[PDB]
Amino acid sequence: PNYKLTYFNMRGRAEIIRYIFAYLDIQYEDHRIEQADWPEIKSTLPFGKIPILEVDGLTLHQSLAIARYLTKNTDLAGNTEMEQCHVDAIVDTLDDFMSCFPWAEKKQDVKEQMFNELLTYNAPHLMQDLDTYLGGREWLIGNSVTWADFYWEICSTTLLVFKPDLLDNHPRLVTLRKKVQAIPAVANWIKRRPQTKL
Amino acid sequence: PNYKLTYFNMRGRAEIIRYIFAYLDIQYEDHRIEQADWPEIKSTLPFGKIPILEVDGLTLHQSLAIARYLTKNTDLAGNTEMEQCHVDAIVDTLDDFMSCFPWAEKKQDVKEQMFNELLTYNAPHLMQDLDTYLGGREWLIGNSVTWADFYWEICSTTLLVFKPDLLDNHPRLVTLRKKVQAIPAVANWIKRRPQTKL
Ligand SMILES: CCOC(=O)N1CCN(C(=O)Nc2sc3nc4n(c(=O)c3c2C)CC[C@H](C)CC4)CC1
Ligand SMILES: N[C@@H](CCC(=O)N[C@@H](CS)C(=O)NCC(=O)O)C(=O)O
Ligand SMILES: N[C@@H](CCC(=O)N[C@@H](CS)C(=O)NCC(=O)O)C(=O)O
Ligand SMILES: [Mg+2]
Repeated sequence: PNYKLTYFNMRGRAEIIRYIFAYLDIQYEDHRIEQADWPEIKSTLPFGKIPILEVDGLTLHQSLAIARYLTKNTDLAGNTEMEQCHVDAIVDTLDDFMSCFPWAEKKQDVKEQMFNELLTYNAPHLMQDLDTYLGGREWLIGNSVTWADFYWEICSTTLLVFKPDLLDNHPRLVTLRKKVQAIPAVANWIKRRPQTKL
Repeated sequence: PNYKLTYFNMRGRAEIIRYIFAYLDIQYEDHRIEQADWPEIKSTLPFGKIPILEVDGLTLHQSLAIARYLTKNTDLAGNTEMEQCHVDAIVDTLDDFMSCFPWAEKKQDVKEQMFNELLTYNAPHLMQDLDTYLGGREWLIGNSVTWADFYWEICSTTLLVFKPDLLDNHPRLVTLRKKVQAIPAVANWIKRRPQTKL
């Protein structure tokens, strides 16, 4: 296929797609726009949002819908229909929390206050639920890595920028991050990708 | 399979699962809890949110994860992987918008002003995008109904409570809603289901 991913120059909501392409060793065009390109770009998005992925001339949208598309019938999918449901559910639990953050808030004081409140009063309950769910298992779902593990690593990377102590009570969740980071194709992408805050 | 769905007494985030069960003629326990009963139940749940679906004693969570699990291998799925991606993406687009509303906000003037800003400024852009996406086609994806069409009818039902003029400029979106409503198994469920606001 010919693949063209359009997003900002940020990890953000495109990074899960970028991990998948790295892991599966699939070539793609990583098209990164500047704010100044936005109005022109937006005018041809189906729902006014990025990322989009063009696949042989047809446009897909929604980062997690695209991630699911790319991982079907690969080793990154759940190994059974039930596990596939659990992959989807963990991803949506993570994504729900990430969606609470006011990423585009222009009032910096207002934005910071909310970030800090979410990270102090809400994040610990999620981190605890994730730790309890993971227990002593190697990966979140099944006996091998899935794209839910990738999404945990991407989301927690973002959150650690703003709350360095996020995982001080959850060494098992740190171990999982490090395991994802050590997968050779992922490690290589992490080393070479453009360095951005988010 | 022995299915038990747990949610509040309302359509909310369980309603998609309820339509899928009705369309597929799958029997299930439609368990609706009181607010008073919730705290005790919430403590037994890995992520402390509803809906959950118990399948032969195994607990699934995340409404759309569950919906996808139920519709795989059925005629409510898209007919290619790419069309499955389109289904997933439309549903996430609608879910992102519904999730913008502060349904549980206790500060009532901040809730009110948020609702009115989303309805006045955000909703019309989304309706225009959905209308353009549908064009003159019969269903949102492919040549037959999918669960994306159900989710459109469900989401729009709640939006129309708060914004009765939502679809005044989008008759094709009204036509779609009515087509879903006319599907006999869906019609029967809509007739019979508990009458609730949300
Ligand atoms: C996978 C977990 O997600 C993240 O890590 N992301 C961090 C970066 N986040 C982010 O920066 N979001 C942005 S960056 C951004 N920039 C523009 N606006 C926006 O709506 C946004 C939004 C929603 C759109 C409108 C114009 C172009 C102003 C700035 C997305 C969440
Ligand atoms: N759930 C969607 C969210 C898409 C989204 O909101 N993207 C943001 C940038 S990360 C955007 O395009 N914002 C433009 C706007 O809100 O007007 C996804 O994962 O693709
Ligand atoms: N995206 C999730 C959202 C789940 C969710 O937040 N559910 C709410 C009610 S609609 C809940 O359980 N709230 C009560 C609580 O947090 O204790 C889904 O679709 O299942
Ligand atoms: Mg979502």
